[PDB]
Amino acid sequence: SKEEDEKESQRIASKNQLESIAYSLKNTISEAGDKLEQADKDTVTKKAEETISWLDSNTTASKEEFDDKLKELQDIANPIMSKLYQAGGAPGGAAGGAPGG
Repeated sequence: SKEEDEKESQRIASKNQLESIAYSLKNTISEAGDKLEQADKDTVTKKAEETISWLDSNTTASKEEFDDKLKELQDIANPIMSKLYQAGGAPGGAAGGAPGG
């Protein structure tokens, strides 16, 4: 039937893009050396690698599940990306706006 083909091709796209994003998270940390702390940096990249391992282990999951992984990856990465950006990643003017303290 067409149904399986449709779903499979989407699962492929989902795997591919999710995989790419995991590498993108680590790629971002590659310039984040002094900009991020070792703990949050390890947290995102470790999770990214877990994400890569998850894809290989759960290739048998549907694209909804790959989306789910993408979402939870993005959720945890979001604040850490944000702290990266508001330092020297997001355009502020001089530098990233410090929260004060």
